[PDB]
Amino acid sequence: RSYPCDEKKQVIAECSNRRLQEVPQTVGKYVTELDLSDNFITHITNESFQGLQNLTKINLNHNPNVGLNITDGAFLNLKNLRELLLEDNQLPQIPSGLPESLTELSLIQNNIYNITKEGISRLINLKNLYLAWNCYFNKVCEKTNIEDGVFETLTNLELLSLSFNSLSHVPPKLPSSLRKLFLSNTQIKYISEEDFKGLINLTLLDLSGNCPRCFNAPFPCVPCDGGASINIDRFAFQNLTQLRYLNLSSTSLRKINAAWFKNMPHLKVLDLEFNYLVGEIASGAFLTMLPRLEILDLSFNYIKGSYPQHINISRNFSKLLSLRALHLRGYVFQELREDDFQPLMQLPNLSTINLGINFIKQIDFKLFQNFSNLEIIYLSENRISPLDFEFDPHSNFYHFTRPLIKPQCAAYGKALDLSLNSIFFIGPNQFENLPDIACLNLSANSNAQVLSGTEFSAIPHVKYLDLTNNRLDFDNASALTELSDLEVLDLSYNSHYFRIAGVTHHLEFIQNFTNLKVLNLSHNNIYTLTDKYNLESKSLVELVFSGNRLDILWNDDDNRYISIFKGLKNLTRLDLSLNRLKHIPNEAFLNLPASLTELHINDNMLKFFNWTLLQQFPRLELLDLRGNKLLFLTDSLSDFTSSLRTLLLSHNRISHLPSGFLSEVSSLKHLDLSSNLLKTINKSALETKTTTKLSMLELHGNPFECTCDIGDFRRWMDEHLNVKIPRLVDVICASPGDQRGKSIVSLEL
Amino acid sequence: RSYPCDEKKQDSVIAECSNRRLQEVPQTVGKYVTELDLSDNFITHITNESFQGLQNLTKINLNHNPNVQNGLNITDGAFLNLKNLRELLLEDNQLPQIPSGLPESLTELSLIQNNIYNITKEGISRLINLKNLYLAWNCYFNKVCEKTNIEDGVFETLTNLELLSLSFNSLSHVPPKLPSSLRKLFLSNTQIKYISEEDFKGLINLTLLDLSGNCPRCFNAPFPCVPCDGGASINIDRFAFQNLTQLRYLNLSSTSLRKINAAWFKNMPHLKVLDLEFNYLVGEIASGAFLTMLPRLEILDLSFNYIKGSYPQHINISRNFSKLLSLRALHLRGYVFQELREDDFQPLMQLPNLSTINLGINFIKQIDFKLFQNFSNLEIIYLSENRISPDFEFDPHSNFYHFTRPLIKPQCAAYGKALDLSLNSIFFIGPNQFENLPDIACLNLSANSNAQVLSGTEFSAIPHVKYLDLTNNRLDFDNASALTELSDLEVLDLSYNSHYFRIAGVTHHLEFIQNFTNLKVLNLSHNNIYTLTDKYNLESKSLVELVFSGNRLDILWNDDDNRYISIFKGLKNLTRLDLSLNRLKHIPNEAFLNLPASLTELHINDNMLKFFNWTLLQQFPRLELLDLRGNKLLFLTDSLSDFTSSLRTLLLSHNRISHLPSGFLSEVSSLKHLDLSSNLLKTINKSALETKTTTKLSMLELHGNPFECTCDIGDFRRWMDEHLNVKIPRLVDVICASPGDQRGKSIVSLEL
Ligand SMILES: *[C@@H]1O[C@H](CO)[C@@H](O[C@@H]2O[C@H](CO)[C@@H](O[C@@H]3O[C@H](CO[C@H]4O[C@H](CO)[C@@H](O)[C@H](O)[C@@H]4O)[C@@H](O)[C@H](O[C@H]4O[C@H](CO)[C@@H](O)[C@H](O)[C@@H]4O)[C@@H]3O)[C@H](O)[C@H]2NC(C)=O)[C@H](O)[C@H]1NC(C)=O
Ligand SMILES: Nc1nc(=O)c2ncn([C@@H]3O[C@H](CO[P@](=O)(S)O[C@H]4[C@@H](O)[C@H](n5ccc(=O)[nH]c5=O)O[C@@H]4COP(=O)(O)S)[C@@H](OP(=O)(O)S)[C@H]3O)c2[nH]1
Ligand SMILES: Nc1nc(=O)c2ncn([C@@H]3O[C@H](CO[P@](=O)(S)O[C@H]4[C@@H](O)[C@H](n5ccc(=O)[nH]c5=O)O[C@@H]4COP(=O)(O)S)[C@@H](OP(=O)(O)S)[C@H]3O)c2[nH]1
Ligand SMILES: *[C@@H]1O[C@H](CO)[C@@H](O[C@@H]2O[C@H](CO)[C@@H](O[C@@H]3O[C@H](CO)[C@@H](O)[C@H](O)[C@@H]3O)[C@H](O)[C@H]2NC(C)=O)[C@H](O)[C@H]1NC(C)=O
Ligand SMILES: *[C@@H]1O[C@H](CO)[C@@H](O[C@@H]2O[C@H](CO)[C@@H](O)[C@H](O)[C@H]2NC(C)=O)[C@H](O)[C@H]1NC(C)=O
Ligand SMILES: *[C@@H]1O[C@H](CO)[C@@H](O[C@@H]2O[C@H](CO)[C@@H](O)[C@H](O)[C@H]2NC(C)=O)[C@H](O)[C@H]1NC(C)=O
Ligand SMILES: *[C@@H]1O[C@H](CO)[C@@H](O[C@@H]2O[C@H](CO)[C@@H](O)[C@H](O)[C@H]2NC(C)=O)[C@H](O)[C@H]1NC(C)=O
Ligand SMILES: *[C@@H]1O[C@H](CO)[C@@H](O[C@@H]2O[C@H](CO)[C@@H](O)[C@H](O)[C@H]2NC(C)=O)[C@H](O)[C@H]1NC(C)=O
Ligand SMILES: O=c1ccn([C@@H]2O[C@H](CO)[C@H]3O[P@@](O)(=S)O[C@H]32)c(=O)[nH]1
Ligand SMILES: O=c1ccn([C@@H]2O[C@H](CO)[C@H]3O[P@@](O)(=S)O[C@H]32)c(=O)[nH]1
Ligand SMILES: O=c1ccn([C@@H]2O[C@H](CO)[C@@H](O)[C@H]2O)c(=O)[nH]1
Ligand SMILES: O=c1ccn([C@@H]2O[C@H](CO)[C@@H](O)[C@H]2O)c(=O)[nH]1
Ligand SMILES: *[C@@H]1O[C@H](CO)[C@@H](O)[C@H](O)[C@H]1NC(C)=O
Ligand SMILES: *[C@@H]1O[C@H](CO)[C@@H](O)[C@H](O)[C@H]1NC(C)=O
Repeated sequence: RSYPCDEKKQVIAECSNRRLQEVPQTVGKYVTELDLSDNFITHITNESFQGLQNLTKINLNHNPNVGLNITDGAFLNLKNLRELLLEDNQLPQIPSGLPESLTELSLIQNNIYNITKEGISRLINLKNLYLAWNCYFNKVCEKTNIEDGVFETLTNLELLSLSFNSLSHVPPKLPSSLRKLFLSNTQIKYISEEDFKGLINLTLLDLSGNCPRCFNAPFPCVPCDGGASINIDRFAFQNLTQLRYLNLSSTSLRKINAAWFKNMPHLKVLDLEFNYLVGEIASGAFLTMLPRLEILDLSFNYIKGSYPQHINISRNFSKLLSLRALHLRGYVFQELREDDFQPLMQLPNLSTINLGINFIKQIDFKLFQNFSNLEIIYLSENRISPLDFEFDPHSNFYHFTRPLIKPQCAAYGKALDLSLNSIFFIGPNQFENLPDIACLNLSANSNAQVLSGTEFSAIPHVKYLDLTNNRLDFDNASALTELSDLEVLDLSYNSHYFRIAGVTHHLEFIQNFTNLKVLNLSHNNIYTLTDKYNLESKSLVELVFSGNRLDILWNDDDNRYISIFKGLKNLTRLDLSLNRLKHIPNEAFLNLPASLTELHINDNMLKFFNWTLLQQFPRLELLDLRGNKLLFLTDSLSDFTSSLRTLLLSHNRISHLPSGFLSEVSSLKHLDLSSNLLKTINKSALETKTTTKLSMLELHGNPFECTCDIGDFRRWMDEHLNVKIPRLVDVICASPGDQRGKSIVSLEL
Repeated sequence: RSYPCDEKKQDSVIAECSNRRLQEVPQTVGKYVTELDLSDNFITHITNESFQGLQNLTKINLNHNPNVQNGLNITDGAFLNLKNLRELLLEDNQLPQIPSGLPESLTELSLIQNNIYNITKEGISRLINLKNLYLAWNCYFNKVCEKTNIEDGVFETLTNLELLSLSFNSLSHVPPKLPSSLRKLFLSNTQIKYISEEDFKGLINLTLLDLSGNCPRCFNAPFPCVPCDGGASINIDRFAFQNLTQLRYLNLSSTSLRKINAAWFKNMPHLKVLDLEFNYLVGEIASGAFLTMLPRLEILDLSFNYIKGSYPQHINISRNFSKLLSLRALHLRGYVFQELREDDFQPLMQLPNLSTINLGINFIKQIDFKLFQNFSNLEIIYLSENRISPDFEFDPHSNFYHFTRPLIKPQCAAYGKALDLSLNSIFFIGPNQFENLPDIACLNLSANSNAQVLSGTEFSAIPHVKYLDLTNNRLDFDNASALTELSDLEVLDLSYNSHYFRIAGVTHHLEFIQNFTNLKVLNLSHNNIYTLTDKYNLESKSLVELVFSGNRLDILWNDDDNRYISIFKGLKNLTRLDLSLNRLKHIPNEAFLNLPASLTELHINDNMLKFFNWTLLQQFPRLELLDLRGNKLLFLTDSLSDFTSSLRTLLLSHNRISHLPSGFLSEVSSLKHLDLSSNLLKTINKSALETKTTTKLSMLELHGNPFECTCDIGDFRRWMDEHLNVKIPRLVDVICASPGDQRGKSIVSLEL
C-alpha cells in the first residue's frame, strides 16, 4: 500500500498536491511516471530520484506551491527520462545538466530570460520545447536573449513555443523538423522572407498578437507605433506549403494579402480575431485563396463607436467551399436580413454559424432555411426581443474553447441558441419559418410568460429545451404540451413566481409527455402548488429537485405533498439535495418510487435516517447523504438492502461504527466516511463471515486517535489491499501531540 | 463576571441565557435579577427548586425548550415561591396541559405552539391580574390534535384581561362569558362559521377584533385548508358589532365574504384599520355601500380578492371610495387586471391624505402614469411585481395574510415621493417611459433585466431623483454620460448587474461617477468587475461610501498588471470602503497605500488573505474600523502601537492566528473592540497581559479557539478576573479543546 503517492499500473505515481516538502524517498522502484506538482518541494539534487532508474516522465510544476533550487546535473542519472515538466517554479535559468534522453521539456511561467546552448543545444532528442510566459505584461523582467543558433542542433524538434516573451525578431536558425511554431505576444513587428524560409514541415504558425489591438484590452497592452499592423513580407509564407493552422489574432491587420496563401493549399483554420478587418470582410480578396479552409474566425473586428444597421459579407465568401464553421463574435451590428448572408447560403458543409455578442436587435429567421447543412445556429448574447496568474497558459487566449452548445443538446439535431437575450415573452410568430429545430436554448431571457401550449408550434419537434434562468409563470396545465417528442426539459432557476405564495403554480403538464426522460426543476424554491400536489409521468427517468423547499412541502402539519414523487413510475435518479431538510417523514420516504436506483439527499440538515425503510427499494444502488448532521448508522444494514452499491456519508457526525459494519452488505463496493467524527475502528467493526466485496473506502478528514487501538485496523488494511483508500496523507492523526498531523499509516506498533 | 448568562444593567437587571445548550436551569444566576431569558436551551424539567434563590424575578422566558437543535415537564407550584413574577413565556415546549400552580401575580402568560387542548379553571381561573393571555397555535392544519375545549366561564374571573389570543385552534364557537376588560380579541382560524348578536355584547371596550381565516378562501392555499360547506362565507349577524363602538382594527381576511353588510359599521365610526384580504369582493369593490361607513378609516386592505380566472381589462372602483376621507393607505394586491387608466382611479383622486397606493402582484401590463397627478398627497406608488414593459412554517407573531416589512425601504422614501417599479419587464427605458410623473425623489427599477446603455437622457422627465435602485439588471455600461442628468443624485445602487461585466470583449465605462456633486453612497457589489475601458480609476469629490464586494480585485490588482493600482484613490471624500468577497490572496503594497487617506472604515472580510502589511496603517490616520474576518491570516504584527493611533475596532474572526504577539491588547489606547473568535489560539500568556499604559479596551471576543486548559491558562484566567470592565461575550462557547478531562466545557469552569 503505497505512501505517500497513490500508484496505479497501466505504472504511475500520483503524488500531487499533497503538502510534500521534498521528493519522497518511499516511491516504488517500478514507477515510470511521477507527478509531484502542486507540492512544497524546494530542492532537487542527484539524491532526489536516486532510487528510480526507470523514470520516463516527471512532473514538478508549481513547486513550491506558495523558488525551486535545482542542482547542475540533478537529473543526469535518469536514463529513461523522456518528459520533464518544470512549470511555475520561478526558475532563473534553464537548469544545467539535463539528460540527453529528454523529448519533452516545459519551462512555462518562470523567470528565464536567457536561452543558451549550454542549456539546450545538447538536448538533441527534443520533440517539444515549451518556454512561453516567462516575460510578459508588466511583469518585472528582462528582454529575452536567444543565443544565435541555439535551436540549430535540435534536428528532431517538432514543437517550439516562445510566446509571451519579449523577442522582437523571429529567432534565426530554426530546424526544419519544426511542425508547430508558437510566437504569440512576442513583440515582433516585422516578419521577413528569411524568417520561415526552410520550414517546409510547418503545420501550425501562431503570430498573434504582435502589434496587438489594445482598445479595451483585458490585460496590459502596448501597440505598435501609430496603430500599425504587424508587417508581414509578401514572400514570408512562400515555402510554408504544409500549413494547416494560421493564427493572426490581434495583430491589428487591416489588409490581408491574398498572396500570403498563394502556396498554402492545406490551410484549414485561420484565426483573425481582434483585428480591423471590417473592410476586408466586405471586400475579401484573400477569400479566393482558401477553398479548403474549414474554420474561419473573424471575431471582434468591430470599429469602436460604430453600430451599423447591417453586417457586410463579401460575395467572395462564396468561394470558401470547405467551410464547416464561421465565427463572427463581436462584429457589432443592429439587424440581420436575409440578403446579408446570400454568399454563405450555398456552402455545402457550413455547419456552425456563431454570432454571439453582436448586440443584434432584429433577425429575419427565415434566412436560416435557405441553408444546406446548418446544425448549430448560435445567437447567444445579443439584443433579440419579442416581435495565481490571470490567464491559462495552456488554453487559447482569444476565445473560449468549450462547445457552443451542450453536447447532450446538440446530439438531438439542429440547434438554435437564443440565450442571454431579452425575449421576455414568446409572441405567436417568434419562431415562424425556422428550420426543424431539435435543440433550443432560451436560458436567461427573463421570460415571464404563461406558456399555454402554442408557443413552440412553428417548431414542434424540439427534443431538448433549455429554459433555465427565466421567470416563467406557470399558470396553465397545457404548457409545453405541443412538444410531443420532448425528452429533456431544463426549468432550473425560474423561482421568481414560485417564491410568491398567492399566485398560481401549475406543474400538471409534466404528465402529458410520452418520451420525457429528464426534468430539471432545481433551484426553483418550490414550496407550494395549486390543485395538484403530485408530480406524475409514465416515462420520466431523472428528476432533479435540488434547491427547493421540501422542508416546507413535507412539514409535519401538512399531509398534502406526502406522495409528491410516487407518480413518477419509471424513475431511477432523484436529487433532493439543498432542500433544507432536517427530517423526512417515514411515509413520504416510503412514497418515493420503488424503481429508484440513485437517491441523493446531500447538503440538507438530516439528523436521523430511518435505514429500515430501504426494504422498499430493491433496485437502489447509490445513496448519497453527504453534508447532513447524521450521528449513527444502523447496526444491521443487510437486513434492509441487498442492492446498495455506493454509500456516501462524508460530512456527517458519525463517531462510531456498528459492530460488523462494512462486512454487512455484499453488494457495497464504495463506502465513503470522510470528514466524520470517528476516532478509531474497533476490532468488532472488522469481524466477518462473508468475504468483503468492498473496493473503495474513504476515511480522510476523521480525527483519529493514533495509539495502540488502531493497530487492528492497520492490520485489516494490510490484510485487504484490494480495498483502495485514497488520500492516505489526509487520513490523519488528531492525537496525541506526538502523532498530531501524521498519516495514521506512519506509526509503529 | 457572571456565568453562564450575560447579566446587564440597562434601570433594570436582565440575564440573557438563551441558546446556550443548557440542560437544566443554572444555579449560578446572580440573585438580584429582574428578567431571565432561558429560551432555546435543552432544559427538560422545572420544579420549585429551579429558581429557589431568585425572589425578584419579574420575568422568565423558557421558549423552545428543550429545543432539539420530548417535552418540558413542569411540576405544580414550581413557580409559586417566586413572588414578583409578572410575565411568563412558555412558548413551543410541547405542553399537554396548562401547568398547575401559577402565581397569582401574573399579568402576561404565553402558551403558544403547544399541545394544550383543554382550558380549565384549575389552570387559568386563579390568575386575577392577567392583562394578556396567549394560547394560539395548539391545534391547526393536519396536526394530530383534539378539538379545543373551553371550560365554561373560564375567563369570566380575569377582570383585568386586555388581550386574549385563541387563534389557530378549533373552537367552533366564540366562547361566551368573556370579561369586559378586553381590548383585543384574536380568533383567527378558529373554525367559527357563525357570529351571533350575543357573542360580543359584554365587550364595550374592544379596540381589536380578529376573525380572519374562518370559512377561509381555500383556492391556492399555502396551508391545509378546509372551506365551510358551500363554500359559504362566515355568517355574521346584522347586530354582531352593535356594542363595539370603541373598535379600531377589524380583520375579516379570508372569510369568503361576497357581500358586506353596510350596517355592520354603524356603531364604529372610529374604525381605523379594515383588513378584508383573501375574500371574494370584486363586486363589493365596484359598488359598495359599506364604503360610506368609514369616514375615519386610515388603512383599507382589499388584497387578493381576484376571481379565478378573470384577467379583466380594468379595475372597477366604486365612486363610494371617495367617502373615505381619512384614508392614508390603500392596498390592492392580487386583484389581477390588465390595464390601469386615469379614469379608473377618480374616486380616489380627491382624498386629502392618501399617501400610499399598493398595487403589487396584479399582472398589470399597462398603466397611464399621468393619473398619479390629480392626486394630492401620494408619497408611495408601489407597483412592484406586475407586467409593465417598455419547524413550523409560520411565525405565530406575524400577520398571516401579509408581510409587514415596509413597502419601500425607508432610506429611499425619506427622500420624498417614491415610485417602485421593481420586478417588472422594463428591459429598456424608452424615451417617454417617465413622462407625467410627479417629482419622484426615490425610484426602484430593481429586477427588470434592464440591458440598456444609459446615456444621460432616460430620466430627464424625473431629474430630481436622489435615491436610485437599479440592482439586479443587466446594464450595458457603454456611455460615460450614463445617469448624469440626475444632478441631485445621492444614492446609487447598481448591485447585481454583472451580466456585461463578465464579458471581457465588450466595453465597461464607469466614468460617469465623477459628474455627481452630491453622490454620497455607491453600491457596485456582485458585479463581477475585473476589467474597465480607457479609464481605470473611480473618481468623486463627493463620495462617502463605496460598496465593492463580490467583484474581482484579485484580477484587477494581479501582480503582472499595473493599471488599476490607484483605482480607489480619486475617491477623495471616502470614509467607508467595502472590499469583501473579492477573492484576494494578497494586496499589493502600492495598491493598499493608494486607498483614500480619509478612510475611517475598511472591510476586507471574506477574502483569502494569508498575509497583511500592518506597517501600512501609518498612512490611514482616521481609520477607526478594520475588518479582516474570514481570511487566512497566520499572525499579527507585534508592533501595532507603532502603526496606528486611531483604531477602535479590529475584527479578526475566522483566521488562523495561533499566537498573540507580546504586549498586544495594550499596544493601543484607542482600541475598544478586539474580535479574535474562532481562530487557533491554544493559550494566552502574560506577555500580552501587559497591560502597560492605559487602554480603552472594552470588548474582547475569544469564543471558538481551541484552548488547551492547563496551568498555562491560569495567568489569563487571572487576567480576566483582574479586568471585569473588559466584556467577554459567550463565555459558554469559550471552550477547552484540550486536554481530555476539560473537553467541551468553558475555560471559566476550571480550578487548581
Ligand atoms: C492561435 O491559434 C492556434 C490554432 O488554433 C491555437 O493553437 C492551439 O493552442 C491550444 C492551446 O494551447 C492547444 O491546446 C492544447 O493542446 C494539448 C493537446 O495535445 C494533444 O494531446 C493530448 C494529450 O497530450 C490529447 O488529449 C489531445 O486530444 C491532443 O491530441 C492539450 O494537452 C492542452 O491541455 C488541455 O488539457 C490539459 C489537461 O491537464 C490542461 O493542462 C489544459 O488547460 C487543457 O485543458 C491544450 O488542449 C491546441 O492544441 C493548439 N492547436 C494545434 C493545432 O496545435 C493557439 O493556441 C492560438 N494562440 C493563442 C494565443 O490563442
Ligand atoms: N475559433 C473559435 N471561435 C470561437 O469563438 C469559439 N467559441 C467556441 N469555440 C470552440 O473552440 C473549439 C476550439 O477550436 P479552435 O480554437 S478554431 O482550435 C482549432 C485547433 O487548434 C483545435 N485542435 C485541433 C487539433 C488538435 O489536435 N488540437 C486542437 O486543439 O481544434 C480546432 C480545429 O480543429 P480541426 O483541425 O479538427 S479543423 C471549437 O470546438 P471543438 O472543435 O469542439 S474543440 C470551437 O467550437 C470557438 N472557436
Ligand atoms: N395592510 C397591508 N397590506 C399590505 O399589502 C402590506 N404590505 C406591507 N404592509 C405593511 O405592513 C405593516 C403593518 O400594517 P398592518 O398589518 S395594516 O397593521 C396595523 C396594526 O396592526 C399595526 N400596529 C398598530 C399599533 C401598534 O402598536 N402595533 C402595531 O403593530 O400597524 C398597522 C396600522 O396601525 P395604526 O393604528 O398605526 S393605522 C404596515 O407598515 P407600517 O409602516 O408599520 S403602517 C404596512 O405598510 C402592508 N400592509
Ligand atoms: C388580523 O389583523 C390584525 C389587526 O392588524 C392583526 O393584528 C396584529 O397582529 C400582529 C401580530 O401579532 C401584532 O404585532 C405584534 O405585536 C406585538 C406586541 O407589541 C409585538 O411584540 C410583535 O413583534 C408584533 O409586532 C399587531 O400588534 C396586531 N395589531 C394590533 C393593533 O395589535 C392580526 O394579526 C391579523 N390576523 C392575522 C392572523 O394575521
Ligand atoms: C444555454 O445557455 C446558457 C448561457 O449561454 C449556457 O450556460 C453556460 O453553460 C456553461 C457550460 O455548461 C457553463 O459553464 C456556464 O457557466 C453557463 N453560463 C451561464 C451564463 O449560465 C447553457 O449551457 C446553454 N445550454 C445548452 C443546452 O447548450
Ligand atoms: C439539470 O439537470 C441535469 C442533471 O440531470 C443536468 O444535465 C446533466 O449534467 C451532467 C453533468 O452534471 C451530465 O453528465 C449529463 O449528461 C447531463 N444530462 C443532460 C440531459 O444534459 C443539467 O446540467 C442541469 N441543469 C443545470 C442548469 O444545472
Ligand atoms: C426595490 O425592490 C426590491 C425587490 O422588490 C427590494 O428588494 C427586497 O428588499 C427587502 C429588504 O431588503 C428584502 O428583504 C427582500 O428580500 C428583497 N427582495 C428582492 C427580490 O431583492 C428592494 O429593497 C427595493 N428597494 C428599495 C430602495 O426600496
Ligand atoms: C448597497 O449598499 C448600500 C450602502 O451600504 C446598502 O444600504 C444600507 O444598508 C445598511 C444595512 O445594510 C443600512 O443600515 C443603511 O440604511 C443602508 N444605506 C442606504 C439605504 O443608503 C444597500 O443595502 C446595498 N444594496 C444591496 C442590494 O445590497
Ligand atoms: O391565505 C393566504 C395567506 C397568506 N398568503 C401569502 O403568504 C405570504 C405571507 O403572508 C403573503 O405574500 P403575498 O403578498 S403573495 O400574500 C401572502 C396567501 O397567499 N394566502
Ligand atoms: O485581446 C483579447 C483577448 C480575449 N478577449 C476575450 O477574453 C475572453 C478569453 O479569451 C474571451 O471571451 P470573448 O468571447 S468576450 O472574447 C475573449 C478580449 O476581449 N480581448
Ligand atoms: O399573467 C397572468 C395573468 C393572470 N393570472 C391570474 O392570476 C391568478 C392567480 O395567480 C390566476 O387565476 C390567473 O387567472 C396569472 O396567474 N398570470
Ligand atoms: O448595445 C450596444 C451597442 C453597441 N456597442 C458597441 O460595441 C462595442 C464593444 O462593446 C463598443 O464600441 C460599443 O459602442 C455596445 O457596446 N453596446
Ligand atoms: C422507462 O424508461 C425507459 C428507459 O429510459 C424508457 O425506454 C421507457 O419508455 C420508460 N417507460 C415508459 C412507460 O415510458
Ligand atoms: C464630503 O462628504 C460630506 C458628507 O460626508 C459632504 O458634506 C461634502 O459635500 C463632501 N465633499 C464634497 C466635495 O462634496
